[PDB]
Amino acid sequence: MTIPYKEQRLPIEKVFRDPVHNYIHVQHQVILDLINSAEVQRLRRIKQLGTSSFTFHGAEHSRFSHSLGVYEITRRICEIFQRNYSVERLGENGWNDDERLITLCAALLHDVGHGPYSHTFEHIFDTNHEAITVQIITSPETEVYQILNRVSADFPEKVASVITKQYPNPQVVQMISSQIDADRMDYLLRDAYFTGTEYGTFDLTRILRVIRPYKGGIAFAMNGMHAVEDYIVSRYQMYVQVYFHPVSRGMEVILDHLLHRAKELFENPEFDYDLQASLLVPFFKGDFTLQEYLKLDDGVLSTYFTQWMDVPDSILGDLAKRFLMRKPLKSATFTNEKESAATIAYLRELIEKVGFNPKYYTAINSSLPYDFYRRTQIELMQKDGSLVELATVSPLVAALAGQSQGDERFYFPKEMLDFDETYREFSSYIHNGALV
Ligand SMILES: [Cl-]
Ligand SMILES: [Zn+2]
Repeated sequence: MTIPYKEQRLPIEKVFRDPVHNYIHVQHQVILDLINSAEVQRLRRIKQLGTSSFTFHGAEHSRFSHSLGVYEITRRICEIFQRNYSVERLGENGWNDDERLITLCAALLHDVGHGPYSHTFEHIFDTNHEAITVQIITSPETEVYQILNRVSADFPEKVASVITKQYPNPQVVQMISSQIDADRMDYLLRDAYFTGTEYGTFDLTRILRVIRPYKGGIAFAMNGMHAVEDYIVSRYQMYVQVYFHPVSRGMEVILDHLLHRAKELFENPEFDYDLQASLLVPFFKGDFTLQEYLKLDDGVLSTYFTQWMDVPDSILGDLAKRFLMRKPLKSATFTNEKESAATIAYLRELIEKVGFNPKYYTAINSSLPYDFYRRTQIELMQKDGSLVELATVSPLVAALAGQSQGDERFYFPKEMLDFDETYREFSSYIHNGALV
């Protein structure tokens, strides 16, 4: 006729079953094609909770299922915006539905650049998922780009501009990235379910009941303050029980140390014949291609780690064992970085005498909460027209904003708390997961 690619609908609404949202609804051809693109399909083979998933049994949900979730919350929000908060009846403070497609695409593609065990992988190799996401969307060698380009020649650039917070419409940008966006709302609910963290679940329906657009972006009806508060508390709960949880952090250290060791053996003339990890080679060399990056996923790396147990290097072989047996390093807390630097260095010698290289079996670690402007880093609430920020009306949120925790952890093998005179000497400086 021809119906433009923008407006193409499915004969019948496609659906995806979901434990968090019940059903993911797909009705645009573009969205379906985006979902079926190699780039987005790759996310099925990548765990949302990287190393942290090994902390809770069964929490191996993929980044793909999270992406669909953000997409789903987003369309629920756009549907709410059109039915009762359009430009047609609110003017400048209204929502333009012509923005529906782009926000849906950005929602779904917001995490395409992640890669396996993203956070840890991101440190060892100089990669950046936010930039790769934008790269995937804007470079022609991608199925995502080819799909977007069919919407309009300038569409790939515009979708990318939403992700980088440069898109001219704030309502679109904040729906995908703010202090209370579709992205955050999804992973908090999704990670809460899979890890079984009961206190991590908040009521999404209440928040959706009060969500609203306005001139400068996205606001929430004043009366829904406590529903927003419940979201803040749930965010706090996920942070302490799941994200900054000690044993999940002990898992990141092991993976970090495993990859470090792998890279050092590779750069060394004769320390490891050939570790057979062809897909990691371009990364060890520091000369990687986009296509080479897209070939990587959790399954690919797990295969290599399993193979590294045979590698004639005690350190590498032992770390791969500890990673696959899902046993992280144990830890203890401390406040003084300089005053307790003597105690740390001392018990590091004790770890050597036993047979553990402190560079690989020890670590010092420390750590994003809600804090009003010092902007777009605040959630706003509408009274009778005007806008006020959350911490100004919520003593609870104001309390958690000023609460900053300088948590400092010291890692070591669990086997230190089990020729036995040294173990007795070591455990003497640790009482209830804290230094003495
Ligand atoms: Cl990770
Ligand atoms: Zn996300």
